[PDB]
Amino acid sequence: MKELSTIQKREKLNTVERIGSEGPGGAYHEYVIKSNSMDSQGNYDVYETIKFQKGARKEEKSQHGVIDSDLLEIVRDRLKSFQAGPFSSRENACALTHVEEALMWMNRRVEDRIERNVLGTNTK
Amino acid sequence: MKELSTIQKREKLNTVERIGSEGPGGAYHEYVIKSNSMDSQGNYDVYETIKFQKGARKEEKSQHGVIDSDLLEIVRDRLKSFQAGPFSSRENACALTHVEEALMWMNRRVEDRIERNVLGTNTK
Amino acid sequence: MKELSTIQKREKLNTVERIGSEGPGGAYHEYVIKSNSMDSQGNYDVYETIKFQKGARKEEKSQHGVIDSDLLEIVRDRLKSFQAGPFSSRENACALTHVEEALMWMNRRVEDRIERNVLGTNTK
Amino acid sequence: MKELSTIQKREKLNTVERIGSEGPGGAYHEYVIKSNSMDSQGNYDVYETIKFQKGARKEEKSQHGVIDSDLLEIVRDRLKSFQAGPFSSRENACALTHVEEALMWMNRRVEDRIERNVLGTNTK
Amino acid sequence: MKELSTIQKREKLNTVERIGSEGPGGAYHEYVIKSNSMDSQGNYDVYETIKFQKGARKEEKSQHGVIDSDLLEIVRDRLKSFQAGPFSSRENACALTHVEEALMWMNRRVEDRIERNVLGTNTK
Amino acid sequence: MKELSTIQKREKLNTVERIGSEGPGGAYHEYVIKSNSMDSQGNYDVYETIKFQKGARKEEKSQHGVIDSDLLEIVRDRLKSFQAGPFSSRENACALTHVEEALMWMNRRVEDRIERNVLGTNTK
Ligand SMILES: Nc1nc(=O)c2ncn([C@@H]3O[C@@H]4COP(=O)(O)O[C@H]5[C@@H](O)[C@H](n6cnc7c(N)ncnc76)O[C@@H]5COP(=O)(O)O[C@@H]3[C@@H]4O)c2[nH]1
Ligand SMILES: Nc1nc(=O)c2ncn([C@@H]3O[C@@H]4COP(=O)(O)O[C@H]5[C@@H](O)[C@H](n6cnc7c(N)ncnc76)O[C@@H]5COP(=O)(O)O[C@@H]3[C@@H]4O)c2[nH]1
Ligand SMILES: Nc1nc(=O)c2ncn([C@@H]3O[C@@H]4COP(=O)(O)O[C@H]5[C@@H](O)[C@H](n6cnc7c(N)ncnc76)O[C@@H]5COP(=O)(O)O[C@@H]3[C@@H]4O)c2[nH]1
Ligand SMILES: Nc1nc(=O)c2ncn([C@@H]3O[C@@H]4COP(=O)(O)O[C@H]5[C@@H](O)[C@H](n6cnc7c(N)ncnc76)O[C@@H]5COP(=O)(O)O[C@@H]3[C@@H]4O)c2[nH]1
Ligand SMILES: Nc1nc(=O)c2ncn([C@@H]3O[C@@H]4COP(=O)(O)O[C@H]5[C@@H](O)[C@H](n6cnc7c(N)ncnc76)O[C@@H]5COP(=O)(O)O[C@@H]3[C@@H]4O)c2[nH]1
Ligand SMILES: Nc1nc(=O)c2ncn([C@@H]3O[C@@H]4COP(=O)(O)O[C@H]5[C@@H](O)[C@H](n6cnc7c(N)ncnc76)O[C@@H]5COP(=O)(O)O[C@@H]3[C@@H]4O)c2[nH]1
Repeated sequence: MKELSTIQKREKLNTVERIGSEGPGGAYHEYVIKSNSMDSQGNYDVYETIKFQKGARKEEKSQHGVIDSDLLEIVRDRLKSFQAGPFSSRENACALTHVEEALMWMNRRVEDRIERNVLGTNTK
Repeated sequence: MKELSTIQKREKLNTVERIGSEGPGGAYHEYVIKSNSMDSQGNYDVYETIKFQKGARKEEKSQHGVIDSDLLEIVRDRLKSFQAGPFSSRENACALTHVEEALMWMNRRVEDRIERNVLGTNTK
Repeated sequence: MKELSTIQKREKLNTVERIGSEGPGGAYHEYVIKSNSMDSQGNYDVYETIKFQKGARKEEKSQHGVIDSDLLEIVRDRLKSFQAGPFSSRENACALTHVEEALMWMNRRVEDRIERNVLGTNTK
Repeated sequence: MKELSTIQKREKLNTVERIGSEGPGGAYHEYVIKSNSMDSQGNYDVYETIKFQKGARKEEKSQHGVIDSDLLEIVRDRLKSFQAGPFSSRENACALTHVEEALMWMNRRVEDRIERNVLGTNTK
Repeated sequence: MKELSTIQKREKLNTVERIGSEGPGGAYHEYVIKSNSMDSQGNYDVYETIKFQKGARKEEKSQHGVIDSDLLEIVRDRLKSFQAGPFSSRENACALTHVEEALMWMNRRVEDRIERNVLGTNTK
Repeated sequence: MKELSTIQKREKLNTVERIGSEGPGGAYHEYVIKSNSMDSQGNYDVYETIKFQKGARKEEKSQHGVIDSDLLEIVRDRLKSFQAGPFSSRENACALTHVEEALMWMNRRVEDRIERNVLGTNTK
């Protein structure tokens, strides 16, 4: 189906699913994170929807939402916090460095698209 | 301020804020992503809350929520989609490799923790 | 020759040679590491053959042997040992991180091939 | 025990064990790779030993053996061959780049040591 | 135009400009660095030209000059100094690792071109 | 020794030399790059000085000059050109990616300092 195959294979808290159809650029713009667990009453402990910006912000017709950069900045902030606290680890430091370099490349993309004046249009 | 200082400085679609207080491990467990734009009535175009798992999933008193690798798996899937579509870029390729290596390091944490019998406990 | 061109060009303890013919996947499955030095009597100081698994382990026809992740795990263990000991270095630290990321990618390969039910088969 | 905890968790062909005790720098200098499979007589399908250089090469009393870059050069050559063949993969490319960068850092160590005149000597 | 589009966008000390014509390999071989500030007289605080080797050193007619690894070695030395000094930062440490790895890859290029017996020639 | 211990050891075209004294932050602010070869009168074929910014630009009293990121942007531009031309190489591609990531970390430093109000001051 549309349940994501993840790099983590054991002890997974949640599954992630694509919602809707492929949209601009070939990607999905809505996802659900839902728990692999249940309460005693049978509903999901976790059922969170994430909508991404689909179409440009400057247009009302567009689905306004989050961008990849926001999620990574959240994860970065939490990792910096965890490293400053009592349960730090070398794995956290390595993950954090990769998260920040991914963030830098995404920012490199936005800036390149500004220089070429293509930010916000459906063009390579 | 609780607004996060992000790597991206220009043309930001959204602002990210920590919500609540630092808790287990020294990290925040809820964040809000909100638009830098507003609608006619003056309401936000995007006002998205993300809640993270706080406390072990087995326990009912615990706040159940997402984990960081879910967010990165979403971003990873979207980057793979974009790279297969008409708007690919070398910047995407580098961001994607870093996102996957961050995911691989996070998995390494879970596996080390399983090996040491500390998964799900407040211990290094 | 079939001697391997190495990244280290100076003060090399040993030379490495490819042994045999290429086979499955375009690769060789036996190697010899021999010292660049001879003893008081003229015999080689070091002469190791390393045989790799050739064909699936589950088939009786196969040349059973080692796989690359085994060698890398040995090197990882030795580098971690050296870093915990009195002769640590930053060069060791950089090497160690790359060896671990190579292992993580080799394992990604294994997990992908299991997911697609192709592990142990001659299929891309 | 002396069994190494590896990054790979599923479908492991072999196990690696440390042999003996700590030597110079805090590392072990002999390892065994043995299959997780056995023949009819209960003998190992694979049992191979790798011995590392312990003590400087010139001193003749030293335990002469392989060095880590020899193993990494083998793995690098095999990965290059696989990438040229029909069973290539992106995981192979990422692993190969990391293996090569580990080799480049191992050479850098050697070159610094030659420069500081401390090669072959038990000195940081 | 002729001005380089740089990764740094705010508080830039200087501008970098391409000088002259496209040359061997498709690159430019003269660059100019000039301050974004000017003095009381209206003259530039900085106006520095860097010429690069265009053509082989052995031939007299060719423009003798610097090579890129020279510039990176200077930056590496300065970064090592700053890391030993009071104004170190994690950003400096990451930049330094990348500069050294870029240098090592430039050294791979030199070493390979030696081995294929093409160093100093206009050949792929 | 004010001469630089470089990563390339063979077939070097130029030598790089420290000029002047240790300065602010513990680093050198002038360097000379000189040809290993010779002009018939005996002057060096290449002899070029690069002076770095020492002290803040606004202060007239400072030594005005180039900054490290200027040199890396030149090298980046040359690497991108070479990769678009007939003499590309995989070594160039890796070198270029590392040069861009070093530049991004240097810009990450400038921004952090701006944020904390220390840019242009002698403080972390
Ligand atoms: N102002 C602003 N700041 C940003 O940081 C930013 N990041 C993305 N966007 C814009 O959001 C809108 C929603 O994206 P959509 O999926 O509809 O189209 C996207 C998507 O189909 C595709 N694409 C390819 N790679 C990526 C990528 N890495 N991130 C986002 N979109 C990508 O290429 C289209 C145009 O991208 P941008 O040209 O970045 O403009 C987008 C677009 O206007 C931004 N707008
Ligand atoms: N089954 C399962 N699979 C996972 O992948 C996973 N990841 C986290 N958890 C558990 O979720 C719960 C919520 O985390 P909390 O913040 O309360 O405590 C966490 C947090 O305070 C801190 N910590 C340090 N680094 C990290 C990190 N990278 N990710 C998460 N938590 C981290 O260290 C505590 C214990 O961590 P785990 O020992 O992984 O167990 C956690 C915990 O039981 C998981 N549980
Ligand atoms: N159980 C198990 N766990 C492992 O970790 C593992 N790693 C490899 N193998 C299997 O060993 C046997 C020996 O490899 P051979 O060279 O004949 O064929 C290999 C080889 O020709 C080629 N190949 C391509 N890339 C690689 C690679 N990175 N490592 C090994 N083989 C590779 O692709 C074939 C199939 O690979 P796998 O599909 O991984 O199955 C192999 C095969 O059955 C494993 N088997
Ligand atoms: N000629 C030559 N070329 C090489 O590439 C090379 N690599 C290692 N050696 C020498 O092999 C001998 C066996 O190592 P031992 O474990 O006894 O001591 C080692 C070991 O205890 C420790 N050490 C710390 N980090 C490393 C490391 N990365 N690799 C090897 N040894 C290391 O630090 C000691 C001295 O290292 P070198 O100073 O390189 O000399 C060694 C030593 O004489 C080499 N000799
Ligand atoms: N002795 C010596 N040691 C070095 O480290 C070195 N690095 C470069 N050179 C030689 O300098 C001269 C000036 O370069 P030019 O632009 O004219 O030609 C270059 C240039 O057009 C192109 N090229 C492609 N990638 C690169 C690259 N990464 N660095 C330099 N030149 C490159 O490919 C041509 C041949 O390169 P080399 O084959 O390395 O020989 C060069 C050449 O003789 C060197 N010479
Ligand atoms: N406007 C502006 N844009 C820039 O990109 C920039 N980069 C540097 N500078 C300023 O140039 C001046 C010359 O540097 P100096 O060596 O005297 O002091 C420097 C130097 O001694 C030390 N330092 C530590 N790490 C670095 C580094 N990576 N690059 C440069 N200097 C560094 O820390 C001091 C303060 O650095 P900044 O706080 O960036 O301010 C510098 C300084 O005012 C800049 N000014």
